Amino acid sequence: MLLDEGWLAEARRVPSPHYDCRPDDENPSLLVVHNISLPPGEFGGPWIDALFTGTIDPNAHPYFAGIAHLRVSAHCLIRRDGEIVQYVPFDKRAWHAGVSSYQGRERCNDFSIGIELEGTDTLAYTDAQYQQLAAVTNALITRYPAIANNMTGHCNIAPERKTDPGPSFDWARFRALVT
Ligand SMILES: C[C@H](N)C(=O)N[C@H](CCC(=O)N[C@@H](CCC[C@@H](N)C(=O)O)C(=O)O)C(=O)O
Ligand SMILES: CC(=O)N[C@H]1[C@@H]2OC[C@@H](O2)[C@@H](O)[C@@H]1O[C@@H](C)C(=O)O
Ligand SMILES: [Zn+2]
Repeated sequence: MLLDEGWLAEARRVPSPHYDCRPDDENPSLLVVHNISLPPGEFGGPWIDALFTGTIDPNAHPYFAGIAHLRVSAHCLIRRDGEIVQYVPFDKRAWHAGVSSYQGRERCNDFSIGIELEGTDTLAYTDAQYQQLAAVTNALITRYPAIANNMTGHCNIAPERKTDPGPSFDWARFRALVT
C-alpha cells in the first residue's frame, strides 16, 4: 500500500485534534507497537476512536472516567478484523508514548510513529492484524528507511510503566512479514 501526504492511501481517516508538530519537523525513525482495548478486554466499540479524538464519554463505562482526563492519540489503529483507522498524519506528532526512552533518547513521541493493535497482552492477535500491520509497516519503511532498523514495543520504551503489546505479540511472525 501507498502513502499520500502522511496519510495511508488505504485507511479510514478519522482526523484527530490530538496532535502537534515533531520538533523541527524531524522525520520519524522509530515504530512503536501498542495495543488497546476499551473497555479493557473488549473489542469493536466506538470508544477507541472517541478516546484518540478527545470526545470520550466518561460515563459510558466505569473505566472511561479515569482516562477522560488523558490527552492521547496514535497514528493508526488496526482493529480485530484488520480495518485500519488513521488519526494523525505520519509527519505529525501523535501522543502515544508518554514518558519513554529509546537508546538514550527520551520523549519518543518526537521521533516515533505509534500503531495500536486492538487487543490485549495475553490474547493472540488476528491473522488480519499481522497482515495489515505488515503492510502498513512496509509502507512506512519505504518512506522512512530507518524504521526498518527500529521497531519496538511500548513496553520496551516505557518498561515497568507499560506492558503493551505484551507476550501475545509475536515478533517473529511480524518481522518475517516485513520488507
Ligand atoms: C494512546 C497511547 N498509547 C497512550 O494512551 N499512552 C500514553 C501516552 C501519552 C502521551 O504521549 N502524552 C504526551 C502529551 C499529552 C498531551 C499534550 N502533548 C498536549 O498538548 O495536550 C507526552 O507525554 O508528551 C502514555 O503512555 O502515558
Ligand atoms: C494502563 C494504561 O496506561 N491505560 C490504558 C487505558 O486504555 C486506553 C488508554 O487508557 C490507553 O492509555 C492505555 O494503554 C495501553 C495498553 C497502550 O498504551 O497501548
Ligand atoms: Zn502503548
